[PDB]
Order: sequence, then structure tokens, then C-alpha cells
Amino acid sequence: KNPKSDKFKVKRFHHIEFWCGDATNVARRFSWGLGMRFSAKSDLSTGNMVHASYLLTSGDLRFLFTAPYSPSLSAGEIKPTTTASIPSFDHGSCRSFFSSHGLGVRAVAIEVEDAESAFSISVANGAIPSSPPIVLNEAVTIAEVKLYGDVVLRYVSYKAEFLPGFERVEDASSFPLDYGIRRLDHAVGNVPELGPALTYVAGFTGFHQFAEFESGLNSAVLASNDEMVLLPINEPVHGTKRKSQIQTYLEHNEGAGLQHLALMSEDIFRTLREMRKRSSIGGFDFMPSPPPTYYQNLKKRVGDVLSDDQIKECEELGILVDRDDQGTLLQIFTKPLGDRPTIFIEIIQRVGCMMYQSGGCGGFGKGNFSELFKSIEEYEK
Amino acid sequence: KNPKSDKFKVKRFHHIEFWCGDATNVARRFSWGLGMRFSAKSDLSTGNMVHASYLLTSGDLRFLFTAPYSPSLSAGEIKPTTTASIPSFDHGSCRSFFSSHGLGVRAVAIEVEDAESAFSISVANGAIPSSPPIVLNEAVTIAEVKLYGDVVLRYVSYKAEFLPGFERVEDASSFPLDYGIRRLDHAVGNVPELGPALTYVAGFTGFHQFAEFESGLNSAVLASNDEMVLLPINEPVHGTKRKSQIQTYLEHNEGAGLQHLALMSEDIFRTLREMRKRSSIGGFDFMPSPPPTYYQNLKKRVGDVLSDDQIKECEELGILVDRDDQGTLLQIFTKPLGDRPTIFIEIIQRVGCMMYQSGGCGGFGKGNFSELFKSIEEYEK
Ligand SMILES: CCCSc1nnc2c(C(=O)Nc3nnnn3C)ccc(C(F)(F)F)n12
Ligand SMILES: CCCSc1nnc2c(C(=O)Nc3nnnn3C)ccc(C(F)(F)F)n12
Ligand SMILES: [Co+2]
Ligand SMILES: [Co+2]
Repeated sequence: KNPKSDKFKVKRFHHIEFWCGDATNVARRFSWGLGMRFSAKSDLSTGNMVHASYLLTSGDLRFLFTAPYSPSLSAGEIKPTTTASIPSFDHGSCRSFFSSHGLGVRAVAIEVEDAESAFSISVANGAIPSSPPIVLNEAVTIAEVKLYGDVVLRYVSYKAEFLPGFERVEDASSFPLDYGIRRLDHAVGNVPELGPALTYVAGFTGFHQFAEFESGLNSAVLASNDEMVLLPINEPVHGTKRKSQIQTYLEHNEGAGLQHLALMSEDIFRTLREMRKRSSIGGFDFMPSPPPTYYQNLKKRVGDVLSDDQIKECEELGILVDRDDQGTLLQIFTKPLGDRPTIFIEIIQRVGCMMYQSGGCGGFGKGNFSELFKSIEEYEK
Repeated sequence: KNPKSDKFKVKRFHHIEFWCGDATNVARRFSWGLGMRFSAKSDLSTGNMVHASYLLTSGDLRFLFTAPYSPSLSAGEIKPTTTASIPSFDHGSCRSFFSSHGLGVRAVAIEVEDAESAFSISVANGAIPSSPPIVLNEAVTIAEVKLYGDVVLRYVSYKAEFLPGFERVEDASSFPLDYGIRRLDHAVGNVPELGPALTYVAGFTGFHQFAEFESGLNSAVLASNDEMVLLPINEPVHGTKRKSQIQTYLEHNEGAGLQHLALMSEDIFRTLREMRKRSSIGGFDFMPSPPPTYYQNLKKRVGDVLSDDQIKECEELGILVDRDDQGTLLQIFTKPLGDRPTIFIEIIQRVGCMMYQSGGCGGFGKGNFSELFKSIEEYEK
């Protein structure tokens, strides 16, 4: 069921912006850990006296890392005379965000046909405005509305190099890392109450519910017309034996926010080999692998899609596998990206649904919860 | 001239503590960039509900990275019932420090015979108290006094594993990196006025002035009895043609603070090869190399100490060389460690003065300022 009810034309995920206290160290760590190239900058060396922003790219994936300078550097400016390249930036908002939440995503940015129209229609349909539409160098238009917590949905549209005022970084510093990651597949929020969050976001976007197929989790996925923009949201289920990890998130994050980013790889094996080689030398750690029972139970479930060698290759890398009625999903989860048990990354590869590949092919791994319970108890034997 | 006037017994530099917004990403970046092993932790997994602290070690060098959790996690605690492993930590102080200064050094920590005595004698001699002496698990005593800006001099003494409450990190995560760095040689402050800063610090420590031999810099070095604890301080010289980099520091740092950390390497060539290999893949960048004239002028100055091959090896790595009347100094400087043009690192190796090697052998490279001016103009030809 796809009513295709988008209230304005949405294209693809454009970028994800992290608000940091020091953009340099987070960007360099992520670049090495994920194999993403330094591709653009806006900072003191480009005349930005307001914020330091560094863009990493891998395929179509764009990660932006931004931190405030001392307000004193820009004390003489006013909004008409700002040197910030992202006009929505606010020193106080940024410092308040990072002291409240620590390292996390401030903006989920989607590209649209007309950012001013998208903002207007959104606000007309219940969206809480965050930053009004602003036209940068007559070329790009940016506007922001509240999504959940202190996370914003950022609309970007081009009349026709990331943003104006960003410079291409010198080749020297730019080193061509690549572990196979290619695009953002979905971005997931954690909220206290799923109902009101869904009503709000579906209300101002027109995104529809993506149909799916005791873990402390209720969730639903909002999707654009071609289901390439996927925004799942989770709520906790209280009273369970093991404490809901959504509830732990809300407590350590000081409320709602972005929980995980799913990054599509063109070869999840190459990606997981390359990231795991770097786990203990500055990269990212992965959640503990499932017990070998899990992989001894995979033949009965996906033996038609993956060979005995590829299923073996799953076991060494700790990859999980799930399956829709339309496709198959390979997935694995990092440990939290920073100090707090809040944001983490998911690496995924989807197989099936070739018409190009349709969005959400194979689902989001909801069955891997139940299979992860049956794994453990069956192994305990 | 060494009066040996220490007002209490000082041993060696013990550790340097960075105050961060996310300790994880800074620690992982530094570990890869400098070849330092993850060696101890105090965080949620060890019962610390207050701050996340991660210790990197290379030889005797200890770098500690600390960031606050949400105050909500520890809202029920009081100082007698704290789960912080560093009792001086304060959420508000830490957030205020990082929003004011960005990433930087909060504590220069020296080991002493008796931290309570050192604190008492210091305060009796004009030191501004920061955190009174506290005995941790009847084993270690920590106390802090103001050094300059928001940097503290931290006294640590042991009756007899970093600090109580810190756990040894699992071997898995611990990967034995090592690029040859071995100990902290000196830690340098930038202040608006050198005179009052020196009078203050020499006043409460008894440290003496270490004798030395148009760059916008006046400086002096305070030293302990055996001159193994070296604390240089700089002030700007205004009115010069090129703006004093000390003044730029003060402006971007919002006042006085730690400018650079000099790390002694047992083989500066191995270190600089290994760090430079990683500059564009998550490590540290170095200041631009001097022009080849500089190395064409080295034979006439240090040809008695370094071979033609080692002087050639200087040129490829960009190493600078200076010389006292007692020894020779090899040195090089990183670009700033984070977003702001504030803190950076110096890598050094000293040759000469073997009695063990006496402190400050070869000086601090003050002549490399003048030789760096003569380099450029002579090259311009
Ligand atoms: C970090 C350890 C917690 S385990 C975890 N956390 N998330 C997930 C997802 C997921 O991606 N769900 C999802 N994506 N978009 N919408 N929704 C609901 C699938 C499977 C698992 C599994 F199998 F590991 F339990 N997850
Ligand atoms: C980052 C680029 C600025 S150039 C710079 N910045 N610092 C230094 C030092 C130093 O270490 N001085 C020092 N150490 N302890 N006390 N003092 C005074 C020596 C030589 C140079 C040189 F040659 F590059 F100009 N430096
Ligand atoms: Co997911
Ligand atoms: Co120095």
C-alpha cells in the first residue's frame, strides 16, 4: 500500500550533519573508521568566523561535522553580514545541543525540488519551523523544521560545491579512502511516544507508513513517494524483563533524538573486513557477534540466496541476515559512536527487488530480533 | 645557575588531561595519530556515572581524555557518594572550559612525594587553590592549584592502576601501537603578561629559571630541581609586522592556556615517518617544511653531530635542528590539534648531556626562529 501522498517533491537523502565540540577530531576519526574521503570544508581558512564544518563523502553518502568557534570571532557580525556558510547555525543552539546530548545528529537533510515550497507546505501542515528558507548565493536554498527532539529535517534545493562558501579540500589532505559504503539507506529516531511522533511527521510531509514483514521496541517507518527517503521511529516498551534500549537511549540522550544511521554498502563483506581491521586502531567497534547456532540456522532460511561460503563469511564477520517476501537483508551494528550509549551506525546490503533497486528491499531486520533470541537459547545447550 | 629551590619534592611529569566534549573520538584519533595504546578507562562500564575518561600511553607518556555525561545520571549523588574517579571533576567547569576554549589541556599533572604537602606549601606561597587534596582508596592523593588561565597544575602522590577506579582495558581493544614516543619533555603556556605569570608560578613552586642559549614572542622556562619538569611560558610582542601567534592564540582560546606539548621520541625519524604516513588518514598534520636552503645551511652548524645522510633524512621529514653549548635538539611541530589555532604538539629528540640525559639538553629551539627567517630570505634568491 503506497498512496504516494508526499505534499511536496522529495528526491534523496542529501547529507547528515553532526553537531560536535571539535569537528576536526570527530571528522578524522569517522573518515578512518568508515573509509570516507575529506571532500569540502568551511572554516577559518575559508573566511567562516562562526563555525568549522568538514564534509566526508563515500559514494553518495555525505557526513558533515560542525562545531562553533568562540562567539568573539564574529561578535561584530549581524545576520545580514554573517560569515557562516550555514545560516541556520547558532552558537547557543549548538553548545546547548552538545552539552545536552553529546555527539549526535543535528540535521537529517533531504534534497527537494523547492526548499521554500517544502518549508511553507510543511509549516502549513503542522511542522514546527526551525530556520526559515534562505537562498545562498542565488544557487541553493536551505530551510529547517523540527523533526523530533532537537533534530531537524533540513530541506535543500538547487536551482541548477556542496554548499556555497564551502571549498574543495586540497588533494594532499584528501586521501581516497573507500571501504564500499555508498549511500544513506535510512535514519532512525527514538522518541518517548511513537503515536504523536508519527502523526506529527506524517502530518507535515505526507510520508506514508512503509509496510513491514518482547524486545522492548515498537516502531514504524515513514517513507516518501518512491520510498527512497526512509525515516523509522522507535518507542520503548516498558515493563519488560530486560530494560528497553530505547529507554536507555532516552535517558542518556536527555530525550528524543536520532538513534542510528543505516549506510548501504555495495559489498558488505569488503566493508566489514575493512572496518573491523581498524576497530582497535581508531575506527569503530561492532556489537558482539551472534552465537554459531544463528549461522547454523541460516541455511534453513536463506540457503536459496547465499552460498555455504557466503554464509560462512557471515559468521566470521558477525553479519546478521533477514528476509522479506520481496528481498533479503544483510546487516550489522556498531557499538555507540561516542561516549554515550545513544547513536550508532548500521551497515547494510539489500539483495532483490530489481525493477534499479526499490527502497526497503528486505525490510529492516525486525525478524532478526526473534531469531537473536532463538539463537542464544538454542546455543546455550 | 640552579639554586635547586623546589619548595617540595617533585618527581616527573605524570599525565596530561584533555577536557573534551566526546572523549571517545578524541582519544581514538590521538591513539592512531601518535601511536599510543589504550591503557585504562573510567566510564559507565566501570561504574563512573559522572565522566568518561580514557588513558592513552606511549612509553612513559600518559594522555587522559575526559568528557562529562549528562548530569542527570548522577543527580542523586553527593560528593561523599560520588562515582567519579577524578573527584576534582565538575560538570559545569568542564562544560564551561570546553565551550570557552574548545579542545585543550585542563591539567598538567606532576608526580610528587606528598600531594597534600605540595598543595599546602603551594597555597601558603600564593597558589590559587583549585581542588583540595583528596585521598583515593587510601592509595593515591590528588590535589590541584591554578597554573594559568583555566589550566591547573595537578599534584599526584602514591603511598606505594593509573588511578583507583580505573580499569585495565581488554587486550582486544588494546592494540600495541608505538611510533617511538616515550615521555613528556615540556608543557608550554601562553599568557598575556609573562612577568606576573612567572612571578606567580615560581612563587608557589620554587621552580627556577632555566638558562637559555622580531618573532613576536617573549618566553622563559621554569624548572624543577633536576630540571626534568619544564614549564615554559610565552607572552606576545605587539607592534610587529606579522601578528604575534601568541596573540592569535589568546584571541581564539579566549585567554591564557596551554600552547604546546613537547613529546620526546627515542627515534624522531621513525616517529615522523609513522605520523606522516597517517596525516591524511586520521592522524596529525605538520607545519610546512622549511625551504631547502635551511638544510643547505645545516652542515655548517651541526655537521659534527649528524651525518650527511641524517641531514638529508631531516630534509625529507621537515625536521628542524638547533643546538645549545651543551647539546643538540631535533624538533618539528604539528598543525593545531583541533578546530582552533591554539594547542599543537612538538616532537623532539635531544642528543648530548649524558652524565642518563640531563634535562633541557640542547635548549628549546629558540635559535630556529632566526634560522627560519634566514632560511626563507636566502631561499627566495
Ligand atoms: C545495537 C544493538 C541493538 S539491536 C538492533 N537495533 N536496531 C536493530 C534493527 C533495525 O535496524 N530496526 C529498524 N531499522 N529501521 N527501522 N527499524 C525498526 C534490526 C535488527 C536488530 C538486532 F537484530 F540486532 F536486534 N537491531
Ligand atoms: C607552530 C608554528 C610556530 S613556530 C614555533 N612555535 N614554538 C616553537 C619553539 C619552541 O618550542 N619554543 C619553546 N619551547 N619551550 N619554550 N619555548 C620558548 C622552537 C622553534 C619554533 C620554530 F622554529 F618553528 F619557529 N617554534
Ligand atoms: Co535499521
Ligand atoms: Co617547545
